[PDB]
Amino acid sequence: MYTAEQKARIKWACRRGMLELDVVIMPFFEECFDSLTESEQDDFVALLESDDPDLFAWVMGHGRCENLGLAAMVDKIVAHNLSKVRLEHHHHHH
Repeated sequence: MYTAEQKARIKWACRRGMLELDVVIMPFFEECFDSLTESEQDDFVALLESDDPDLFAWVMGHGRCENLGLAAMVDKIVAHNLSKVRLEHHHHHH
């Protein structure tokens, strides 16, 4: 299940012009990988070759994602972020 080779593809893809996305993927994958199955990971890696405009809006709480396969892993990401927000809040907006 999965390869370090595949992980390298992720490393190149998370690198956007905004650090917020890269920082919630690079070390988060280390943790979330334990909770992510190949089926989830496939759809995740499929996304990584593009950007996440609508998905970014899910993080801001105003997005649209019809394929809940994508939204599923986003929800799993958000759940981890929520504890940061409740702890010492966040920096981006509010």
